[PDB]
Amino acid sequence: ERPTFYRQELNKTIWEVPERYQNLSPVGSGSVCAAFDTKTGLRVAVKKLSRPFQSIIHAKRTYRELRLLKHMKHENVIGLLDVFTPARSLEEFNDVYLVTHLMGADLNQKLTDDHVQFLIYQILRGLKYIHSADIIHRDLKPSNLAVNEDCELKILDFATRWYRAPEIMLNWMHYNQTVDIWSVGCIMAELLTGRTLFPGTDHIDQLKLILRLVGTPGAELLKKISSESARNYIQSLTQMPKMNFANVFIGANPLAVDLLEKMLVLDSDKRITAAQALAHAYFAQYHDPDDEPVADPYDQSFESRDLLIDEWKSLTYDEVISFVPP
Ligand SMILES: CCCCCCCCO[C@@H]1O[C@H](CO)[C@@H](O)[C@H](O)[C@H]1O
Ligand SMILES: CCCCCCCCO[C@@H]1O[C@H](CO)[C@@H](O)[C@H](O)[C@H]1O
Repeated sequence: ERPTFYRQELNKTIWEVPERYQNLSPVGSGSVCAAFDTKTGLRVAVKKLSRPFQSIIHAKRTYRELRLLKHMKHENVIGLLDVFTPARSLEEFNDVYLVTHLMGADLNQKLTDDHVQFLIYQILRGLKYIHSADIIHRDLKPSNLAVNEDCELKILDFATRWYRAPEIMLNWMHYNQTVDIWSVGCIMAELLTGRTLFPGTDHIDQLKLILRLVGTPGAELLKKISSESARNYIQSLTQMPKMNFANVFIGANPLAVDLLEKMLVLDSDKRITAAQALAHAYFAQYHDPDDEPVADPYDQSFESRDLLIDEWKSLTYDEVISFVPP
């Protein structure tokens, strides 16, 4: 059966939610309220989408977000606890609310090596799963990594470009999933040193900092560059050698440094993958190959479709109705 809702007034909006969700307090601005799910005993975030069907693009984005959240079923990836609408029918369907775990903190005095191992391990475990679904995150950074008290980590979907892969800043397109491994390297570096690895003031400054660490592109990488203007600029640069990372990450676990060398490679084809990284000896204490699950195939065929608002809205409604809680 359908739950009983109650109506409230906060975030300048009316919130109509099932009564299981109690003591809503605004937390951010769609807008989010913290709540207590009386059914499960969990603290949750309830997000009321703003303007979900205002236009074709908003409607497709709303669908996109719901299909994504519904697919993600992994300990280290945010998942969907509930989705609801106060609407009794498609004709009434105007609002969408998404319920997830309420996380206390994000990753944004030094962490111990054991602790850095555990955090990066969980990132990589989550990323193996996301990548197995043929999804690329593209914006992994400390504000998209939630942690609880137990140091248990989840990757979030959610201006900083300090963790962005160099190919993205050069507008490459054709991105590999290993864009996300570059970002993991930057995050890991900062957990080890307590400072931003590549704190650029603009994208050129950032690229300059990257090249100083990893060196200018070698002939092997140049062979794969089709952009004539890019090639021309690159070969005009003073040749800089790759720094030895041990002399940059002083005192870090040698295994950490080794792993960083494998993540922070300019050529995206030569970067370690998430699945490979989980088997690296830095993670020996956490790695369990029978407990690093992969995702069912994720149908992103809708991305190639151009539909009407009402069609995206009906598809979304179908997804609300068919939701089954975890
Ligand atoms: C891959 C394409 C990158 C284009 C960036 C080109 C210019 C950025 O390079 C900048 O310009 C000046 C020299 O031109 C110098 O003062 C600086 O070293 C540099 O900050
Ligand atoms: C001066 C800064 C240059 C940055 C060079 C980045 C090279 C990135 O790596 C590349 O990325 C592509 C997209 O996945 C692939 O198609 C290539 O095979 C690969 O070489």
